[PDB]
Amino acid sequence: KKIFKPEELRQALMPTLEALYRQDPESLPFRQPVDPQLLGIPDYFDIVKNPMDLSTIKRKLDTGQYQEPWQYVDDVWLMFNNAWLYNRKTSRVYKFCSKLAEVFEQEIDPVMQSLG
Ligand SMILES: CCC(=O)N1CCOc2c(cc(-c3ccc(OC)c(OC)c3)cc2OC[C@@H]2CCCN(C)C2)C1
Repeated sequence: KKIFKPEELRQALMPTLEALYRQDPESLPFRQPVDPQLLGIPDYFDIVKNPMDLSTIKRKLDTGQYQEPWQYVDDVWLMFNNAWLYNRKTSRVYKFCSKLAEVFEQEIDPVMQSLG
């Protein structure tokens, strides 16, 4: 307690996710799960033990898998930290991740205040 209904969390938090999706080209590496099979990077899951991406976060909101808002924030940051862990600092993915984190920080704060 506080108790959050899945519908309130979705209503309040989805705009913050949409803000990330709206970033182009910066969201593009983040819209679906990393496929180490396709990209030929079999070490990806050795390095990244808990993968996360926007599609997965959107599904969790959509299907009521978050009980409290910090679980959502933690997944967003997991996505960021996975990308900064794995990718070189000159890479598109890395630079795009840094942009997404700037955008997210701005959106998430007033939302998290309201939700309490
Ligand atoms: C969070 C994503 C991630 O950490 N990856 C794990 C790392 O692999 C990649 C990955 C994605 C991209 C990438 C880039 C640009 C895109 O649109 C503009 C895009 O759209 C789908 C994807 C690039 C990746 O790597 C591209 C090459 C792969 C071969 C080595 N080289 C250094 C980078 C996946």
